[PDB]
Amino acid sequence: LNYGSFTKEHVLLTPKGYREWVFIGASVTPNELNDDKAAFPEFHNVYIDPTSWGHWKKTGEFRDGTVIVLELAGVGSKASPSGNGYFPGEFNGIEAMVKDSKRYPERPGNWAFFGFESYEAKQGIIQTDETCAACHKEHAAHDMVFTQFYPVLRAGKP
Amino acid sequence: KGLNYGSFTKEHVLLTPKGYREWVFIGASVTPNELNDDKAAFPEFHNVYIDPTSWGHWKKTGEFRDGTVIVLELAGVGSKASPSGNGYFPGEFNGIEAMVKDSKRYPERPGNWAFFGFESYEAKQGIIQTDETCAACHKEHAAHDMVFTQFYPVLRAGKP
Ligand code: HEC
Ligand code: HEC
Repeated sequence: LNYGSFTKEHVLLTPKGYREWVFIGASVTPNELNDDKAAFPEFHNVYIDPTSWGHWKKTGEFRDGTVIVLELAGVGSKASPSGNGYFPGEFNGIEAMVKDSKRYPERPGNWAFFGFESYEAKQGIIQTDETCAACHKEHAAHDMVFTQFYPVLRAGKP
Repeated sequence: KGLNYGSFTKEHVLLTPKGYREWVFIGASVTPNELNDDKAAFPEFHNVYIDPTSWGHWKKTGEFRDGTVIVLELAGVGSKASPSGNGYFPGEFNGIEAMVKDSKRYPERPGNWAFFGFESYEAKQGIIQTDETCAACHKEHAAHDMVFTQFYPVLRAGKP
């Protein structure tokens, strides 16, 4: 069973309950290390939908219907009782990508990339290839997903 | 009634948890070695999970029930620059640590919390910790019932 809800025009309605999907990794690009403004501010928490996670554990490939959600959060602080570093604050928004060779036959890897204007938006905004796919295609380790930063995925494949 | 996710020896020690990466993620932090004189206490990334049943109870109550298991999985820094910018990006897993709240199993421990370290991923069970090794620090600084929920935006968004 596929976890996206889509319009007929193949646009991803804003996902709900993605925090109960399978987390695959977190990174941080702080503003202070990026001319005070990282491109994607400031802690990517990444989830894959449960059905595609099951397929991933079995095959090491992204199924048709795969939905991946990246959730942005602020740096809330840089020192805590456990030491110095980066610690999360408040949520900032989400981005998503969907693999579907049937909905997106002309897109690279059959991936559609979605930006979201806000958490209250009813749907994502499909992106042209120059805005997202070009970088992912050039640099992601496996099928346009940056699996070099997802140790859960790497440990879960057969 | 929900499932129990923790398993215990006769001495009420938590056996090394499996499948916890399919529990509900509540937040991630990073304490890099390079920002702590080349020796972080807990290297480096921290990915934190709460078991699914206590998450269900949390969404309803904003409290940690008896039987709550939290797993902190440690990972290395894999890199410091990527196409998305500069910062910290994870590498490989380092180990795990856990805490279990249970008023019948641990009646005299602070907060009824048992803190567990793990010698390796292949170990049969955790090692229960003295109050001074872990509980003392958690008690001093955690926002709610010895869990550092100030760093778990999933929990804060999840309370009713
Ligand atoms: C256009 C607005 C987008 C959208 C919707 C997404 N990307 Fe990227 N991305 C980049 C890197 C280095 C990572 C992993 C490390 C990190 O977290 O910074 C990501 C991660 C994602 C994901 C998670 C799944 C994955 O493929 O890792 C998603 C869903 C996502 N992004 C959506 C790098 C870049 C870019 C290089 C400059 C560009 C441009 C984009 N991303 C653009 C977009
Ligand atoms: C003794 C070896 C332990 C064990 C088994 C754990 N701790 Fe800690 N802890 C501290 C801080 C500031 C945080 C949150 C920020 C961060 O990521 O560092 C934590 C978090 C945890 C968790 C997650 C659940 C939670 O309560 O937040 C777990 C399971 C955990 N730790 C295990 C601070 C400290 C200390 C002060 C220096 C000390 C000492 C410990 N922790 C010791 C332990």
